[PDB]
Amino acid sequence: QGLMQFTLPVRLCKEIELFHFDIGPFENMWPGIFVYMVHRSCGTSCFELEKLCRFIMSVKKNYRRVPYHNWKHAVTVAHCMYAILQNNHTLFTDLERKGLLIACLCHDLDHRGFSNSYLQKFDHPLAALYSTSTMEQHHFSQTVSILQLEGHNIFSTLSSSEYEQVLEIIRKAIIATDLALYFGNRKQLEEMYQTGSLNLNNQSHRDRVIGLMMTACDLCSVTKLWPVTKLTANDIYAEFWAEGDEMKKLGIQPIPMMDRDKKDEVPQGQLGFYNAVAIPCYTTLTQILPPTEPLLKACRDNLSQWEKVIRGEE
Ligand SMILES: Cc1ncc(C)n2nc(CCc3nc(N4CC[C@H](C(F)F)C4)nn3C)nc12
Ligand SMILES: [Mg+2]
Ligand SMILES: [Zn+2]
Repeated sequence: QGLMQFTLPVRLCKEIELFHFDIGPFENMWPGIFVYMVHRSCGTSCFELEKLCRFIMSVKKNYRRVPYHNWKHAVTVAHCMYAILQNNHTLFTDLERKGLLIACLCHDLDHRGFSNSYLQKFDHPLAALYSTSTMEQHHFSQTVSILQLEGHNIFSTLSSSEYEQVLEIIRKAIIATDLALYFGNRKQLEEMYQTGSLNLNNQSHRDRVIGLMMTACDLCSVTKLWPVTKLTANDIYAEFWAEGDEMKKLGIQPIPMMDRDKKDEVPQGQLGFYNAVAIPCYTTLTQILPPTEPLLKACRDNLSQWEKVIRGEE
């Protein structure tokens, strides 16, 4: 068992270390890619291989066949986390390394392709059970479910309190993927960085830094090669526009983001998004973790590609 290191073909073995890596269209290799990432950022010791394989496959089963919030997104977001963890070797604890790749794999579990807002206006049962971060509290809830299935406790070797710390890291990490919470979280971090109050030994500071990392991994489609960025945007809008249709079915005008009638304004919508969300996100993250700069650089390159689309040059 212990002498069994997962290895990847040469092009993957090299490119998986880069922020901009695309996990590819071969579904059946994504589990191997994830285990490869856990082994290298954590050790072959972190998890019993049989248990982790059974956990990876139960997680996969519990993502749905929606255009964007799907199993490929889960593995994409984990690979970004893996790049961050490997470019900041010594800044993170053994538990953080363990908890965060799992958090990323699990962070959109059982997503239905609809925003918290649509669940609230539809009056979905999840919206009574969880008034804020509706889907994100569901995602953590599903994570705990899969962990408690026979033969799925990958954290079995942890002490009662180490186990509690790691489930607490996953919960806070998954909650942070609620983009409503990101704005405030980044503002606080900007201020603490600049007044020089930012302290990585302050647990509530680390928490904030991990939440910014989670937003960064979650938005990582904007840090890819242009053709990956552009084709992921089509999946993103395919969800948003179905939500827009469902909003109209309830007798509600959707926000412009979700109206397929406003297809032509996508380039301008992306600009706003890169300016309002992505750039500030990767800027503040680069300030706090200097070696994540390639994400900011790749983000600025894609903003510049959407500007070209608007100018009729693409
Ligand atoms: C790439 C990416 N990654 C992650 C996330 C969550 N998002 N969210 C978006 C949507 C961005 C957006 N599009 C619009 N539209 C376009 C047409 C409308 C116009 F007519 F008004 C307004 N507004 N905004 C804000 N892109 C991404
Ligand atoms: Mg989500
Ligand atoms: Zn996500």
